[PDB]
Amino acid sequence: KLVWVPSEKHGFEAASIKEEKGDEVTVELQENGKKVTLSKDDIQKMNPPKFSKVEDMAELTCLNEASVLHNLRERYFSGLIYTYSGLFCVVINPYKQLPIYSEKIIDMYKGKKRHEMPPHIYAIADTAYRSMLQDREDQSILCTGESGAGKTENTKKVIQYLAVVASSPYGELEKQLLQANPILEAFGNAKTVKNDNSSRFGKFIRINFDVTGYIVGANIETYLLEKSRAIRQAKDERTFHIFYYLIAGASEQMRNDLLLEGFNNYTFLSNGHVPIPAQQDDEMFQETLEAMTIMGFTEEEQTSILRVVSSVLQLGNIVFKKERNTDQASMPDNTAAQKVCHLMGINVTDFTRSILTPRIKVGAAVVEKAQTKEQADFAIEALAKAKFERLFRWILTRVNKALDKTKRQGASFLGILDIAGFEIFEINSFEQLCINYTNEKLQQLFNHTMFILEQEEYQREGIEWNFIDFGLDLQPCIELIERPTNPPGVLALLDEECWFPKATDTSFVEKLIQEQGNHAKFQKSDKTEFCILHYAGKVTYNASAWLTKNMDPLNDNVTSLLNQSSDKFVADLWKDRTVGQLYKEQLTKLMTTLRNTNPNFVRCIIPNHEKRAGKLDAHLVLEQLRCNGVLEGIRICRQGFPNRIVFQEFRQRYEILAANAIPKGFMDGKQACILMIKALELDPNLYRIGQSKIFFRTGVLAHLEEE
Ligand SMILES: CN(C(=O)NCc1cccc(F)c1Cl)[C@H](COC(=O)Nc1cc2ccccc2cn1)C[C@@H](O)CO
Ligand SMILES: Nc1ncnc2c1ncn2[C@@H]1O[C@H](COP(=O)(O)OP(=O)(O)O)[C@@H](O)[C@H]1O
Ligand SMILES: [Mg+2]
Repeated sequence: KLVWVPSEKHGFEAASIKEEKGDEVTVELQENGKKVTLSKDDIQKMNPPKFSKVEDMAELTCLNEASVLHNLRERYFSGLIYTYSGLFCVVINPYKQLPIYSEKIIDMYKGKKRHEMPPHIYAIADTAYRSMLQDREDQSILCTGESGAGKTENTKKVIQYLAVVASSPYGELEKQLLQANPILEAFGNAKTVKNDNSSRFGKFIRINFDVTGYIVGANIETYLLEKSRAIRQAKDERTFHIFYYLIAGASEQMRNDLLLEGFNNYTFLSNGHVPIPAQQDDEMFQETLEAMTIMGFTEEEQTSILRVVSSVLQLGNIVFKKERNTDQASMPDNTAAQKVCHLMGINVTDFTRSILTPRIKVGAAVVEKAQTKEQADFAIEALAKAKFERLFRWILTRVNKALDKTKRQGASFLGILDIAGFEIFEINSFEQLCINYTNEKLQQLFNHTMFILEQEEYQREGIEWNFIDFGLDLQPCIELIERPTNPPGVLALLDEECWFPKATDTSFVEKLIQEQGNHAKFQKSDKTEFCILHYAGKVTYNASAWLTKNMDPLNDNVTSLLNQSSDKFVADLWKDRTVGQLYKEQLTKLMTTLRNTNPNFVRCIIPNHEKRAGKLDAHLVLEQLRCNGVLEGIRICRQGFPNRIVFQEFRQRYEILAANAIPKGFMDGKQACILMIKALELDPNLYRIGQSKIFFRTGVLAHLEEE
């Protein structure tokens, strides 16, 4: 008489019913005999043992959070990370290597229907691929989840799968495609508390095909590079990989050429050398040079890149003091400035004059004011950030030029999306507002997609669709952020506070409270703080330095020197309105791309916060299924007809417990079923007859596996 009950340890737990009393129930925990008294409302029905480790949970005959968790947990400990759940897929990071990604296995999935194999990322990629050919439509695979859940690893498996089955030992273009992420990760990833290879940018990879299905080219867009990581890092964390690769792996020749000087010598490396376990930075340096070489980067190109990486570190070694009894910046030591100008190809005394005494065009004459130590420090830091962002964008453009070399744009594409999930931190700033905004758009596309798929299924069968679009809940919160006028949203207000002469951050928070103080998803929280109610939680924002972040100011004098650098590469980097405005445009264009594809969702789940293999943290998993919408899904299909079965199938399964309903001889499938149902005296509120299937409530079909 086993049942599921809430457990503070395990999330849910097996228990046997021992006593009832109206709405009360007394139960016996199956693990330790302990007695527990609950409301009948807290009890969840258990599925029969024939569904153990079921590969598609839509097949479950009792849809509830407890039964879902159990199935995911059971498969996981048998080393089975992939599970289907009706209209989307779920993946629990194993935190160890599995024998499931070989060349053999790739060939086994070629051509297969999702349900003819065990669930795998390969099968999502293959089915998306066949649909591209068969329907002449563009496809997308979206990989989502917390830091460390496994989005980047699954993205890379879809690339390596496609480069194998849609090739035209690989061939030049596919060899280069498989090198793109190794290059981008060296420059865009960093060791973080949650992930030793954290993506500090979002990316969307477009792969282009023929009418025939042959890979013809590819293109990559990146989003939200964490520029500021180049300047300072939190406890236990590293900057981008490339800085440790170069310092640890440079030849003696290179060490000299690029004025390199070791781990403890760089203000921009906050924690000096910190190791990544099971990787050595010198070996990694070698993999990264090899990848750039396969990509077609000339030796001089590779060296110019590394010269820039080095100069970013040098900028950080400049020190400004003040003149006696003033605030005016002075540069008593000259050495850092000399080394960096050497690497940047400009003139150290013009560079100095630019930082300390900028000429400012101001109409009625040219003001040449001296800068405070605070001002010169900010300028140098803005410059190192801008310098590195430009370097990443340059590497991205040249990766793209090597990958779109054939000038053929193909017939179709398959896009792969790899962007950070919704996460709440101790501090939530402008960059988190943008990430959390992006996930409002993405989660809405998900609710909407499920909505359209359901509505079409109901339409083709008769029955009876009375829900409004599932994605509409997210609209008020989206509108609070992105609305131009009427009431202007957070972004628009920011953009306006920026053209205000004597505005502060807190000035902005106050105008916000004024115009959105009573918006449904707003809440006043400290004087730069405010809250927004997102799909997955209340988030506290701190608006400190947002005015500056929206504007992203640089010293235009030194910027001008670098535009005329005597080094051709640095010159190219510097070959040339708000940060909020620009990002909104980037996100508008991405959503437009996605809405015009057939999307496949891959929900990545992190098992624990300790990077451990074979340990599942129940409440951590449940919280993640909540952010995803997986639990809204269970609730919504609970209020519907979760079990749906074709006539022919209903016949040859329950003719056992209903043999005498159907007379001997041929009969139409709907006819036979109607008889089987009348022969069941089933309450007409618990089923619906469709064109090809019967639609059952939960868990009407469970009731029949016995009685
Ligand atoms: C019945 N169903 C299942 O797949 N049920 C298992 C299941 C559902 C949800 C979370 C889960 F974990 C699991 Cl095991 C298929 C279609 O039902 C949906 O999937 N809508 C849906 C709506 C949502 C609305 C908002 C947010 C998320 C949503 C997710 N999803 C259709 C099947 O008959 C065919 O395979
Ligand atoms: N399918 C997998 N097989 C083996 N290891 C994995 C798998 N998925 C994730 N990992 C491990 O977890 C780490 C973090 O995964 P990653 O995909 O980088 O996270 P994110 O979702 O933040 O991109 C990886 O470095 C890898 O060690
Ligand atoms: Mg990643």
